[PDB]
Amino acid sequence: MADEATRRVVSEIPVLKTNAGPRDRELWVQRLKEEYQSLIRYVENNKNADNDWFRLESNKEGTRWFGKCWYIHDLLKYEFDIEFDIPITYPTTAPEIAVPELDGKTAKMYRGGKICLTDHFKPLWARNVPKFGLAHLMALGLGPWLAVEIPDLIQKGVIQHKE
Repeated sequence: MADEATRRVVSEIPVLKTNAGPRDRELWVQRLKEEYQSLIRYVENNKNADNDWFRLESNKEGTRWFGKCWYIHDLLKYEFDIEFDIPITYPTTAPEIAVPELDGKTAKMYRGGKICLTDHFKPLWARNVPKFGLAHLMALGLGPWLAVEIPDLIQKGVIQHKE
């Protein structure tokens, strides 16, 4: 079940190849090309599915990422700023996405607004290293987190839509 669910979600996202993190020079440059190629294909697929739900940019070195995600609930669109640093031991270690506006607003999060994913995500990433990159982190991590947490917080009146 888990294998098929993963394949269904990521099958048209380009797979990554290079085992390199931020300190790895020419190999990191190559890994970043794979990350941008995989991200842009994922964005294009999302537009085609009427689900263009995020934008990301990075600093020059590709070690700090930041952007926006959108979530629709009862037809209202919510926007959240997101950010993350790339761990030195990336891509073996997954980055920790922060949604700073929601810091302290849900239990499924650490101090600083770092999202807390279920335990299934970590071994899933681990089993796939170095094939998964940032597109997969969005598709398999942030995406499903929002689909649980955002509805909950709206229902509890913690998140209100600005008019």
